[PDB]
Amino acid sequence: DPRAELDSTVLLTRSLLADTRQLAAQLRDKFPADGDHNLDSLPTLAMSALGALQLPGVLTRLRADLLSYLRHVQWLRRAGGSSLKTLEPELGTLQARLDRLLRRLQLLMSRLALPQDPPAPPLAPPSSAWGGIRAAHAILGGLHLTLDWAVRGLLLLKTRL
Repeated sequence: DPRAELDSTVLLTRSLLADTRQLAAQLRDKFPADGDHNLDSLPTLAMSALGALQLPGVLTRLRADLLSYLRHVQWLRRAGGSSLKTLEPELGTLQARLDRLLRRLQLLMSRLALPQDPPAPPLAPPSSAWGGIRAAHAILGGLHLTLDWAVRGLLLLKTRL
């Protein structure tokens, strides 16, 4: 019964993962990354949760992480220079799809009868065209890693219905 909703949500997540890779690939072709750009405003990458007791924490964390990515994607569209202007509408599509995914996750969380505010980031516009390019690498790369983790976690949830 709950497995159908979950399988839909795994599919959406895989598709969002592919969307995120494609976007990162396009950026990379335009401006290859010059290092591993830590954005302080981004969440720390979650440690890849075998048991049924660990999974609620994983969903809670996943949601918190994706909301942060959602704010950062918006920020990139708002504050991106002409250097990102050609990727902006794809980012817009990505943001719609992430919004959709998040709502699915929240539903899933209510169907499973789980429990569970104040946001500061990402905030200020990049110091230069290059700063924004650096942030885009970090945002899309972090989102990629988070979704790949998400896929695996939702698969383990499936085991425990």
